[PDB]
Amino acid sequence: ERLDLVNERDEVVGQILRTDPALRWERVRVVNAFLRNSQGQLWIPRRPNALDVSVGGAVQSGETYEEAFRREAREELNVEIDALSWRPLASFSPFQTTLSSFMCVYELRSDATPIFNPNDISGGEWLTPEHLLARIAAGEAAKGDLAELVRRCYR
Repeated sequence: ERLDLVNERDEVVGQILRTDPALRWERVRVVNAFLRNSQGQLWIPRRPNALDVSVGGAVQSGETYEEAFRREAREELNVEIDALSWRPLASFSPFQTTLSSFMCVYELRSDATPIFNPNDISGGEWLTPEHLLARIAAGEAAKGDLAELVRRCYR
């Protein structure tokens, strides 16, 4: 429930409670990841009726980006990142883009559909970035940074 506070250089300068009313997302770190198969499709869950990244969540105080990634992947998708191929896709700053927080975006490789945790995900589907962006453009519900992450990370 506690998060690290970071400056413009993504350097830790303090801590804050996740539920603190003074919380500012541009002052904290999150992780986001996309699961992509050999068909070039991304597994997009519905989180729960809005489209979202395959795996995503805030980095806990004292935690590194990779550790947060491993944690969210297992709690949301029941996936062990160490059991699959993955890599840092990109890193972004909230002041250099229109993304909400400082973040590291990863890409997980797998052709298997995840045995996701139903508590936060109602279902998911393999979608091409083109079709996904089209739905967002149409007005279908989606996390605020999903479209930008897809565009910045994939062409």
